[PDB]
Amino acid sequence: DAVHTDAVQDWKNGTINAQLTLDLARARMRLPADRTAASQFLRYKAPAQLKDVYLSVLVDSQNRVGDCLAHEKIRLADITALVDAGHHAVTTLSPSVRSLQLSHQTPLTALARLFVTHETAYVSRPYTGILIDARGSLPVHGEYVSEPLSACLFPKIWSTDMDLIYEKNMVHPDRAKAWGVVRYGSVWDEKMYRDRIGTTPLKIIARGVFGQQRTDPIIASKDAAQILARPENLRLLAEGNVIILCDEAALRVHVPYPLVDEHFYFAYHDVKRFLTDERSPGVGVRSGINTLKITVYDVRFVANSPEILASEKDRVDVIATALKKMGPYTRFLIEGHTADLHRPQEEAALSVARAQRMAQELSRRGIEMTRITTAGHGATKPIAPSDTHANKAKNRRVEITILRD
Ligand SMILES: [Cl-]
Ligand SMILES: [Cl-]
Ligand SMILES: [Cl-]
Ligand SMILES: [Cl-]
Ligand SMILES: [Cl-]
Repeated sequence: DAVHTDAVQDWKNGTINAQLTLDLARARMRLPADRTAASQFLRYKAPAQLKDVYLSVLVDSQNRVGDCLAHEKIRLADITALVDAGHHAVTTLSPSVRSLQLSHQTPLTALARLFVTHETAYVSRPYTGILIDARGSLPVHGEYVSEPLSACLFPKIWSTDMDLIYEKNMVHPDRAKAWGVVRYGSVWDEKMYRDRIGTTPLKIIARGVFGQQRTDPIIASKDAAQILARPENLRLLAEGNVIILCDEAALRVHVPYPLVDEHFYFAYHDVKRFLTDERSPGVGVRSGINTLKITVYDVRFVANSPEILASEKDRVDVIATALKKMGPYTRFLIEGHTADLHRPQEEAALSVARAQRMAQELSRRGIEMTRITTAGHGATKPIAPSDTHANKAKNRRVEITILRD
């Protein structure tokens, strides 16, 4: 609490960077008398905070390292092996007075190599590499929205026919461990990336993106065909001669406050298994880097509705239980939406009413109202056209964001 962590996932340079700062004034310490005790205390605090940063790294289209831990795909000791900062000094280079700082960097390949377990790779013009331009907003496969690509340790490349073109297991494992399956780049670097993709790369535009976490570029079949056409080009996949260009927001992911530990990921795993077992219709869950969002589709009730249907009583029961599984030290943002009724005034009020009713229903199930904030967005944030019943039902929803408090 006297110790604060700032951290950035630098996908462009392939490193996770952290700065841990000790506020001496807050910790009741003074320089130079307490330099050693203060420095040792910062070194004492650093391992757990660094561990939490590393859990936040996106591994693939669905999971972060913390999720993989929860699924027992990796061991906590493999992560803590990476948080030794004894090669770094405790300095006064902090921008704040009466502060000490400890900086630590870990290559992203150190995390990636924990997931490389395969033995051998599985398997026009000749090219020296593959350059995917995945900048901008990309249509999301299987959805109506368009979103930018997120970087991760193990992206996949799909064709528009959803043939799998590139995957971790296609890479020689030694090479996967040495320099990952891709490098992410910026158009502003004005680099050839000759090291990665040589002088004559195959330049390809991303036509879409796949994944819960929007990680997998989708490329035109004609472009996929070029890759698969020659041994020379197929060897590019085996060697990992692949660059993905993306936007700057994706290239530097700032790790938000506060940091969540392994227990957040364990609790989310429980929530997911719970919802999967309850099979509550039209309830989905997704995580951000330190939030969870439960989305309840086809919510029709409002603040002035009669006592809600039995079937809805059961669903809100399931939601309430799921929310509670994330523990007592959270708060909730409940946001209502409507389908496009061509009635903006009504949509505005209705979306607020929907969120209000959800909040009231949850507070009769043990979630104190002081923990809840409500908002309504009318039809202004659609996730589908409002043409069919099914698509209108998708828009008509309440999103519950679980936040640290
Ligand atoms: Cl001081
Ligand atoms: Cl030192
Ligand atoms: Cl996915
Ligand atoms: Cl509606
Ligand atoms: Cl209106």
